[PDB]
Amino acid sequence: KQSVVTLPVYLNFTRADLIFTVDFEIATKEDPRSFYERGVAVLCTE
Repeated sequence: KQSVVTLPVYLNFTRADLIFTVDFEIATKEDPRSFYERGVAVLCTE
């Protein structure tokens, strides 16, 4: 019920279908700005 990086989850590689969102913990020296710029996401099928 109750930094941090949020990543979309897509069903296939084309990223045309969004299922749900996942919040991940970022490492010490990494950058959420870079993570958002690089288009990091989660795919269900590949």
